[PDB]
Amino acid sequence: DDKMNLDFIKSKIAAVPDFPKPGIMFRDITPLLADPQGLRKTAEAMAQELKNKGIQPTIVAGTESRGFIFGVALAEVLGLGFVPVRKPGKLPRATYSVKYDLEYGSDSLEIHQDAFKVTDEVLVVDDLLATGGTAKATVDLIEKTQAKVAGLIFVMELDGLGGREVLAGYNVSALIKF
Amino acid sequence: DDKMNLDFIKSKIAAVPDFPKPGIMFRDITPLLADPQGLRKTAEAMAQELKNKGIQPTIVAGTESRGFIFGVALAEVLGLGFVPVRKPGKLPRATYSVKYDLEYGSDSLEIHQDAFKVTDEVLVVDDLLATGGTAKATVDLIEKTQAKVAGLIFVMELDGLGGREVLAGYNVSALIKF
Ligand SMILES: [Cl-]
Ligand SMILES: [Cl-]
Ligand SMILES: [Cl-]
Ligand SMILES: [Cl-]
Ligand SMILES: [Mg+2]
Repeated sequence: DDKMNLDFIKSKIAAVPDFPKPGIMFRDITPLLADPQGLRKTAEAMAQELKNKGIQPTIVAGTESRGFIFGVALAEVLGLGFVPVRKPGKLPRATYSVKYDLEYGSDSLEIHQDAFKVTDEVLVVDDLLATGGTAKATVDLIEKTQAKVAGLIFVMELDGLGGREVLAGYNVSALIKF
Repeated sequence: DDKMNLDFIKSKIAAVPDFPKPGIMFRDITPLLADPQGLRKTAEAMAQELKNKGIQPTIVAGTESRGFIFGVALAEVLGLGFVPVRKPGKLPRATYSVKYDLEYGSDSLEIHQDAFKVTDEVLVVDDLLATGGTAKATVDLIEKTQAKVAGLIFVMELDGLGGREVLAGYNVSALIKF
């Protein structure tokens, strides 16, 4: 019933060649989302993995936009609140900001300054761990509020692309390796 | 019992002057999301309003990105899957498209062509009914599939801005009127 759930989740993630550009494999979550059980099982497998490692966050954060999807799903299952981590110009009130390099060049992520109390133990959720650059940025953002990162969890991890190594010092979990 | 829940939701939505540009009052759901019970109560109060109306959807659709957030929480509560309705170029496989007007120009939205089955009755979920443009675009996208629209539900509605009228012939629910 733990292994069976993973194989279920795997089976709803379609591999799509050559998106968004030629020479890259894309992992399409949409059949997982559309299945009445897909987000529930995903969120429950994540909660099971956090329980197994003794990670007890007080609040969840997710990046725009698939991080919103898995983050809200898991936050409901854990009974925690959710904080969106956003692209510049979307948050209305005072922000912190972190600039980071990635594939297409560079960009920024933002949170509200009051997203987190000094007391919070923040779980980052995202769909996919690759180079770990967005996750690092997200970590740097959180720490500007004096909250601490309780850990990071991903639906998927791409083998040996360096992400876990960049996030060394933070607890990192992924349900599926590709 | 249930007007307590509406009061709690209202109490967590910030009103923010001159955002994104002077003249307009931005409604900010981030304290609602942060609160451990925000999303739970928002989704339960959407479920309650649907059930008052005898509306029983088979799948939930929501627009990027705040539609993802309320859409996913509601879909979890109702035991249904979820379909993201996305900005152009995000979805990896064949899409349908609908160009919609806004203030200064047009934009568009997309869904996978295989998102809904012929048997589906889609609930559209979003944060805010203002003019109805994105809601109506979304209704047109769903109706390019074989599926039908069961209804639309919003957290908030800007009174007499014309959204309901544009959504003539579709059932529309909103928790809070501004
Ligand atoms: Cl997606
Ligand atoms: Cl995304
Ligand atoms: Cl937001
Ligand atoms: Cl948004
Ligand atoms: Mg600002």
